[PDB]
Amino acid sequence: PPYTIVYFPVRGRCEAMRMLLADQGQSWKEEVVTIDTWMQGLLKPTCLYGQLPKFEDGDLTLYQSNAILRHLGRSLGLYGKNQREAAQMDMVNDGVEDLRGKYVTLIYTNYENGKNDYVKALPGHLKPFETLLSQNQGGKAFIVGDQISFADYNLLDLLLIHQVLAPGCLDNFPLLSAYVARLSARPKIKAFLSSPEHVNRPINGNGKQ
Amino acid sequence: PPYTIVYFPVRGRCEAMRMLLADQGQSWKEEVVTIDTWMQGLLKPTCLYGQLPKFEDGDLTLYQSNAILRHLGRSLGLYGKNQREAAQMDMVNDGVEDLRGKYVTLIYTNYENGKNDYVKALPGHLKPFETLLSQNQGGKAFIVGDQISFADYNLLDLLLIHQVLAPGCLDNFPLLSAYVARLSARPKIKAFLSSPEHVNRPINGNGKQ
Ligand SMILES: N[C@@H](CCC(=O)N[C@@H](CS)C(=O)NCC(=O)O)C(=O)O
Ligand SMILES: N[C@@H](CCC(=O)N[C@@H](CS)C(=O)NCC(=O)O)C(=O)O
Repeated sequence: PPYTIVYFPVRGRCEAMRMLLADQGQSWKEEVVTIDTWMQGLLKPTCLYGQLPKFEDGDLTLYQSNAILRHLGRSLGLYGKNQREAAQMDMVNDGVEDLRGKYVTLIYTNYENGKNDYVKALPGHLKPFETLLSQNQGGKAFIVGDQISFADYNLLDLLLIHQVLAPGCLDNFPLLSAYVARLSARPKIKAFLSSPEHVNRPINGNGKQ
Repeated sequence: PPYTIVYFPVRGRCEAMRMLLADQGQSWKEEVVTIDTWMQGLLKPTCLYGQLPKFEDGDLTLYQSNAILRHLGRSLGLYGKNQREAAQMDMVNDGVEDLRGKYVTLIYTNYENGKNDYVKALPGHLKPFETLLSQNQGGKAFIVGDQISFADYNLLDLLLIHQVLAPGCLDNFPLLSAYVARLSARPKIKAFLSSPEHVNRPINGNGKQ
């Protein structure tokens, strides 16, 4: 520590880690970069891969949302109890990112004539996560263990942004519906979810959702 | 162990993992799925996310080329020396993953038209890996630290695969070039890159490169 997130005023990718850092009682500092600020062309050239978020934790400066999500998982110990769980979780996040990536192209590239297509295909993508749950205490626990992990925050987020995009999507997946109901009811998360910092934040930075 | 890979008959997202198994003196089984067996509709319904590679280590059945590299990375212990390194390691890999994704889509979706652009913006995407090296021990060690990691096998593949798509691309990046020479000279590596098993294997499915 201390924790500082650097990124455009949007939930985008950072909302997951914000939820993790909050669930785990940590306090971080937000450092907004508006598109206007970004266009100045001074900060971007410092960014390792020319993008954001840029996360700092003490003398350690990271990049890549997932690299960050995993570092938080190793540090706050939300990355499993054995090399086996670490695999299951990683197999889950890698899947989440895969889907989210599509969600990004849809919203920032072909939203108008793309949404109908993606909304129909969506179901096939959520089924695995439902299956994963069926195969663990009957979806009464978490995505991988009996404990929360970096992967759980990420999945909870993706499902939350998909409740905006394709309303009712999880109706046919009774476990994922439970999953979201519980995780969101977690005291610290519910606190965050009603937070003005989060409620006054555009899911994506172009006005489409 | 034992190690068993289930993939199509191409390098693609599996060459770097096979390549790590070689360096670590390990032996694995390659159950090769020809396209026909895939189109017949045999495995797909069983596979977590449809797609392959599928991997089995003992009784652990993994999925996702990156959840695998990380697994082999933790098991064989080549995931850095401490946390700061592990995180720095992920940021390098996820970086690799991105440039790789762009590779794929140009290949299976636009080789003809797009190759013209890919090659010209490529340098902007190689820079960071030239940067990371210069910072880390004058670029005389690996991408992160002085101990080889899973991240190095992915980045080596990516670089090799890019020399074919556009010779001399690494000519303006001394360090990265040398990183390829050094990592290629490694006893098991050289052998693997010399082995017909690897050679006769086509880089991508649609024989484009
Ligand atoms: N693989 C990176 C990609 C992050 C990303 O998409 N960054 C975008 C914002 S959502 C960005 O920085 N855009 C600014 C730019 O490219 O100029 C990650 O997942 O962290
Ligand atoms: N997200 C997976 C992607 C796996 C993948 O894209 N596999 C390709 C071959 S390179 C495939 O053909 N999958 C079968 C299909 O599309 O049905 C990973 O990280 O490795």
